[PDB]
Amino acid sequence: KLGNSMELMIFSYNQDYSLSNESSLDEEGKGRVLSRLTELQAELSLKNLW
Repeated sequence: KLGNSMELMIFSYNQDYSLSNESSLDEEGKGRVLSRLTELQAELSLKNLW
């Protein structure tokens, strides 16, 4: 859909990540992103809203 106009930064709630260039973002932010994603997933299931 986007061709090669933009670089892609894809993150999933099941810890699967996909970057077109890894040297864009270091494993610091990478982990911070996947932390929040799973934190919200567990938070939503805890209060029955997932």
